[PDB]
Amino acid sequence: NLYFQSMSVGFIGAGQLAFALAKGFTAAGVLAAHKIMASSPDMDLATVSALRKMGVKLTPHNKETVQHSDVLFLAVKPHIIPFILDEIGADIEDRHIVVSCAAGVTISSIEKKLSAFRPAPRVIRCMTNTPVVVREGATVYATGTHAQVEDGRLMEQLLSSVGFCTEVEEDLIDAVTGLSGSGPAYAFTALDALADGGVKMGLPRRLAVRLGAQALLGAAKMLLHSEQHPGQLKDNVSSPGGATIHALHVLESGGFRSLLINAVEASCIRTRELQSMADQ
Amino acid sequence: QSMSVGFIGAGQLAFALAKGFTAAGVLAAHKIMASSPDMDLATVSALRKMGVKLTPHNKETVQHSDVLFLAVKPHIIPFILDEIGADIEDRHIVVSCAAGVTISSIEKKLSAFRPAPRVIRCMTNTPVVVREGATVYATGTHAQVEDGRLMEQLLSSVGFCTEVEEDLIDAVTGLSGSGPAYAFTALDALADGGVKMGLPRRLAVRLGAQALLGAAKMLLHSEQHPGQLKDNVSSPGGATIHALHVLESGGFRSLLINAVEASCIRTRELQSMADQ
Amino acid sequence: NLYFQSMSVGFIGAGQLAFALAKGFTAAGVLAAHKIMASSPDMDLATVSALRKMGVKLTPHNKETVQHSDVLFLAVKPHIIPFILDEIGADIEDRHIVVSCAAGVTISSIEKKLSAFRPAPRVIRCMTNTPVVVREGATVYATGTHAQVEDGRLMEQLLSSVGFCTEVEEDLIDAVTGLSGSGPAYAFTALDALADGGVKMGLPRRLAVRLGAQALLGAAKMLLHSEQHPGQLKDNVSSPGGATIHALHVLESGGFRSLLINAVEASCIRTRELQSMADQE
Amino acid sequence: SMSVGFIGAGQLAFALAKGFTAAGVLAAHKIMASSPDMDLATVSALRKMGVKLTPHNKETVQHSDVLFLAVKPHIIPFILDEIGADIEDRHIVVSCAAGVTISSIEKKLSAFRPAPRVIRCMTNTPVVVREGATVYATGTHAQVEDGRLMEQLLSSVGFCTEVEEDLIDAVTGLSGSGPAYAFTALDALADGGVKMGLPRRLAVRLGAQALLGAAKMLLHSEQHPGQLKDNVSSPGGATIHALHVLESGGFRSLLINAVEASCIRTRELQSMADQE
Ligand SMILES: NC(=O)C1=CN([C@@H]2O[C@H](COP(=O)(O)OP(=O)(O)OC[C@H]3O[C@@H](n4cnc5c(N)ncnc54)[C@H](O)[C@@H]3O)[C@@H](O)[C@H]2O)C=CC1
Ligand SMILES: NC(=O)C1=CN([C@@H]2O[C@H](COP(=O)(O)OP(=O)(O)OC[C@H]3O[C@@H](n4cnc5c(N)ncnc54)[C@H](O)[C@@H]3O)[C@@H](O)[C@H]2O)C=CC1
Ligand SMILES: NC(=O)C1=CN([C@@H]2O[C@H](COP(=O)(O)OP(=O)(O)OC[C@H]3O[C@@H](n4cnc5c(N)ncnc54)[C@H](O)[C@@H]3O)[C@@H](O)[C@H]2O)C=CC1
Ligand SMILES: NC(=O)C1=CN([C@@H]2O[C@H](COP(=O)(O)OP(=O)(O)OC[C@H]3O[C@@H](n4cnc5c(N)ncnc54)[C@H](O)[C@@H]3O)[C@@H](O)[C@H]2O)C=CC1
Ligand SMILES: O=C(O)C1SCCCS1
Ligand SMILES: O=C(O)C1SCCCS1
Repeated sequence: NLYFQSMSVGFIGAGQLAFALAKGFTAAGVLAAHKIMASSPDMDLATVSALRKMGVKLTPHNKETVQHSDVLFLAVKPHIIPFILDEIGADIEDRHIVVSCAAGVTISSIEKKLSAFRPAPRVIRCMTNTPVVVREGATVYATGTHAQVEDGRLMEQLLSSVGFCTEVEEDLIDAVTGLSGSGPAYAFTALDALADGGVKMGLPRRLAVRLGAQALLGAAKMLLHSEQHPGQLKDNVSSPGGATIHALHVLESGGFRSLLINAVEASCIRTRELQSMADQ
Repeated sequence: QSMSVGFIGAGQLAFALAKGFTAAGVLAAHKIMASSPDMDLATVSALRKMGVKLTPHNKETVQHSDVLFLAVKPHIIPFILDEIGADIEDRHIVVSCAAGVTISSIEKKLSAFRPAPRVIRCMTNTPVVVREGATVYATGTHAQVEDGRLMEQLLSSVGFCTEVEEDLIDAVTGLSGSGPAYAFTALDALADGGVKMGLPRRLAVRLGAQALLGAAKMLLHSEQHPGQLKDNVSSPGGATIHALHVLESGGFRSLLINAVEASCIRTRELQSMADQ
Repeated sequence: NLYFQSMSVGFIGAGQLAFALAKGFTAAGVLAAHKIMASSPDMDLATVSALRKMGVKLTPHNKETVQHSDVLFLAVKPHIIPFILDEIGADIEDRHIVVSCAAGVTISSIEKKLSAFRPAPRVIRCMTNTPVVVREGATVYATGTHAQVEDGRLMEQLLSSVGFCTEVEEDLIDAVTGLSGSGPAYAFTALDALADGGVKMGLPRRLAVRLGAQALLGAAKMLLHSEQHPGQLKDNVSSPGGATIHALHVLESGGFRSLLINAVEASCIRTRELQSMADQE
Repeated sequence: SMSVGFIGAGQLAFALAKGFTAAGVLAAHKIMASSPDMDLATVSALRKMGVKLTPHNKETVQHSDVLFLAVKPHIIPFILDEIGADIEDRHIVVSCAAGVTISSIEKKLSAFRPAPRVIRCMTNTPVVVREGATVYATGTHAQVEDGRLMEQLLSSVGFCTEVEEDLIDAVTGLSGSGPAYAFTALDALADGGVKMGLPRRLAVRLGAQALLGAAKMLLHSEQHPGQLKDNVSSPGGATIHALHVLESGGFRSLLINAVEASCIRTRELQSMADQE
């Protein structure tokens, strides 16, 4: 907690991720809102005003964010990262930890940009997801060439306050992007559809959404707290001849499992593809 | 609390509820009794390790408790009601957890023995074991108003709980009753996808489960429609919208509708066989 | 109360789009038909005779359109654009605003052709759709290298009189083409099929067509005027256990959503593919 | 001067009341709506509009000259039993309920007074923006002036025409359910825009504008929708490529399936009701 005593955090970009992390960080009480600064060229988005009401300092100028922050989150779309790196590269100092949240963007490409300005930029690449907004995020991070050993420890302590966090090799991160980065969108789709199923069978929509979301939350918590395999927990629910095993059969007949595999694969591949376009 | 709880049936649900109740601190384990004809099942051993009183005699459980949970398989319910119908006192609240079984069929059995049985019907799910269950309940003909309030206070300690009209319960069964099994299937598949793309299985399972937990929590804590939360994730041209497309191309949404429908219909069908 | 009293408009091309815009502008009262000129090598066209009955001036000679006009719409098929630019490039004056409506054709390619004749051509690229003919179009536009700020404001005023209009970065226009440019065709296909459904269930075809079109119009208007997500508006229609949620299930079972995604993607990709062939040439 | 009542204070009552007041045909405070659940969001919107709210259906009847039945179809018989003795010769009774026949309504009401004036209608939520699609059929005792009055009233919030009653279940499957098909389609078109690089807000706006413009074009054209489609697609172009992938998925057949499924379910529900 001495890490966060006087630490200042900044976000280049003031959109969904910046709000989600800033909301989670302040809710966890690890950072006061006034120690957080965000910059965006369009202060007309719904997220810029939400950060304002939160007590986060805003500015149009990315150089202002760099001069204020000790830990600097890059929270812009991936194709903007090289433009921002050209713009504020001469402003990065030895004190800075540069934490890239951008999907696909490699540590190598960031270090190559910044190293033209100062020889030893401290860079950390991260992949998280929007549920950090409720402190139930899923975060992985990889440390760059010049990151100090306390840099990774500090980063893990920070991202652990808003969910699961663990260090990985960088070559896992595109796959993590396809699973837990895109994950929430798959769950929101499933919950919308489960609610439609409830409505089709006679439930009011508000109740069907509440029950479906509670069912998913509880099942996920069960798995996280169990040493048993997912299939064994499935078997615990399914009584012989009963309703659940009948419903599992219709999922299997539609290739339900294969669709989710397809989704992780497609997101991972698109992530890889976007970065190959970027480097080329 | 001076409250004594009993379980007829000492299987998965009895363990999940007793584990949840005691973890919530609303019941002491020694004030709980559970009965089963096979005193050597694994759930029986798990209940015993928790401190629960176990016995093979369903009459013992009835005489022990004030709130009596029926946690046997649905086809066993009529057998149980004939066995212990003569032992039901004015003090008892009988809470049937059995899928499909109607309040009418329970009240009909018990009323041959003593008028005005106090009956509650509930549908819950296994995540009460981690205090994140989803529970609905319907009050019977002779349940008093405080009976419903007491059961909601009790079941709210282990998850979401709300009162419903009984004719919603077979549909709830198909959604949140069977729901966890849909989620375990999806988590297994998502982890397979992670492994295909290079992740160790243990990490893929942890991330998939955490993603689903976080997304469910976001929706429960947001006023927004799940479609809008979906919109907020997917950036234009990005990985997430590409993945959502392959889900749509397979009819993902329709499979989940199919599942809730099939579970509900099977629940209705099974009770129609019981009535005949 | 808008009126461009000093603006002369010309169309290179006198086909479906020129008619739809000329009809929309004149109905909007922002231009008098006799201040519009259109050219085409085929005066034996249904659209040419329609433009004539509005009062639009017609000529077979593209140079005459250029000499008459201030704002010059390029309303020919995309592969004709380079030929057109070679033909009248020497006739472009300082006063001209060249507005290309051609699918896929880049500002860069237009400016490169015209700059060989006179530096600083003022070019605007737009993508619109046929419902401008009923003043409910969906239009986006992007300003070129030498377009002045008043040129884009003026074009947004003009094009806002026949529907929605906003400025975009040019790299969005091929995707807009696939959504709102091709979109009316998706809708006409859907309405034909919904009417077939009405007829199967016992409705006369005329009534089925009227009701299906009115349902789509009303729903689109509800979404445009609502702050709610399309999914929430969908939830408000369906009664539990009811007819609508039964019908939504059969759409989902066929991958209905995926087909519309497929369509937008296919139109955008084809639009990009065609321009790549043009610029290889 | 006309006083209007709604039995039921949900989505349809709100949409109609918002449309009528936006059209200037009724004062909000000349509308009264009743519901037992005075805690719905629709009830709060109605109260903010200035509509009179009461839990008592009898009060709505006594207030109204024109009385809309806006409860769920399975509620109509209980409603008719409850306030049948309160329907007067002056009332026009307009049922909006999906599937429910004039014959079933007249049978209940005629046990009280001999000649109840009944009109059946099917409409849709876009009356809220005064672009509804409405049909109606006149009952046995409805006067010629009653049909003209209802057409005038419902034409203030969209298209309105008289039909024979045997068309109304089919209308329900087309324009009654229709807006939901369009909302699903608009959500998916926006995902398509986002997949190809557009911001979600812009994609939603463009998709909705394209659909609105195209429907207006057809309503204002004598040409067949296939001919309007032909006018968009140039040879070898983007639009005809996209039309091909729609055809390859059976896009047309899915919309036929939807109209049929909604119509069949509407008939199936009413067969269940009249069986009871
Ligand atoms: N939303 C999500 O689900 C997650 C997103 N991410 C990553 O975070 C990054 C942003 O994601 P979102 O926040 O969803 O994007 P977003 O589009 O919601 O916000 C992006 C922000 O960048 C700002 N911006 C644009 N140009 C800028 C510039 N030149 N200088 C400074 N700010 C500028 C925009 O104004 C906007 O505020 C992406 O790289 C994405 O991969 C990672 C994890 C989850
Ligand atoms: N496990 C679940 O996912 C949920 C189960 N339920 C309902 O709870 C009931 C049981 O569910 P599970 O516990 O999964 O079944 P289970 O089979 O794990 O437990 C069944 C128990 O009943 C006992 N039993 C059999 N005959 C008996 C008798 N004559 N007297 C006393 N005990 C007897 C068995 O020995 C066993 O301990 C079913 O009606 C089910 O629908 C409801 C919600 C969730
Ligand atoms: N119709 C639509 O749905 C929309 C069309 N557009 C664009 O507008 C342009 C034209 O579209 P349509 O009007 O549908 O084509 P169209 O084929 O109806 O009319 C094209 C016109 O170009 C004329 N033409 C051919 N060679 C010419 C030349 N050398 N000089 C002058 N005129 C010549 C033809 O005689 C015809 O009048 C295309 O680039 C298309 O992408 C853009 C948005 C919507
Ligand atoms: N929502 C739509 O898209 C359209 C609905 N309809 C028809 O309108 C009727 C209702 O539709 P929604 O308003 O969507 O239902 P809704 O469920 O939103 O509201 C129904 C209202 O009935 C009230 N209600 C329940 N029991 C009652 C009773 N005994 N006395 C008085 N009110 C009672 C409920 O509290 C609620 O306010 C249905 O028959 C439906 O078929 C027809 C055309 C379009
Ligand atoms: O195992 C089954 O099939 C039944 S058990 C009670 C809730 C879920 S359905
Ligand atoms: O018809 C096509 O293929 C082109 S022109 C119509 C709108 C944009 S795409």
